[PDB]
Amino acid sequence: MSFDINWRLNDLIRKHLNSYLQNTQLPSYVSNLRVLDFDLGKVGPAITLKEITDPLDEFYDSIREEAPNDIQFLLEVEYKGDLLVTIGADLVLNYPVEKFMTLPVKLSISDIGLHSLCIVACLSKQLFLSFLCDVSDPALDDNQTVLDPKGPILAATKPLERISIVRSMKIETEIGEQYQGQGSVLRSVGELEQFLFTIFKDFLRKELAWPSWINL
Repeated sequence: MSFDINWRLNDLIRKHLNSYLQNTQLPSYVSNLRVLDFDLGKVGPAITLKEITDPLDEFYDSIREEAPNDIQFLLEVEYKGDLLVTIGADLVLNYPVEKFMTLPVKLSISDIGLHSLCIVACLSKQLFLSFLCDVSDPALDDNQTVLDPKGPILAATKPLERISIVRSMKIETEIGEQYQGQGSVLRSVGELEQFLFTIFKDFLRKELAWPSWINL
């Protein structure tokens, strides 16, 4: 019973991600970060229902502070969809001098691979969405439920020992003709690509990964 899903949101994600970026301290090699475009795409995840339970008490606890009869789905989610983020960056070349040059440059984050247990909780009628952990996370080996609150995943006491939710991700960069020869530029671009990779994964973890969640 592994029955699919396919599908303003894009603009909301764009402005939020933009805020995140504008609130990030930048290395010497990048002057400016901005989201040129965000696109969730046309292709969605393969969804398998794993279990269905009462919502986690942590949700109720959250509501009781600021924000009965309700429901929660434990889902296995397998994503190899067509999400695309296009980010504008001002690459700073420091090879000769400091701030020798600035190249407007555009990076493309694409081809996101994901295979993870998430949860979707209806609590009348706020909606909670959170990615718990990757499918092949070692904390699932001893063959016990994820929804165990005293268990490793939900307790979130050892974030280091968690497998990354994002399995794969592709970053490309568009630079000028003129710079494809110079190794210094290529190196700076590499550094920027790595930095943006870690930044984006960080953002996703802070927005979607348990104990964080998307609240509606």
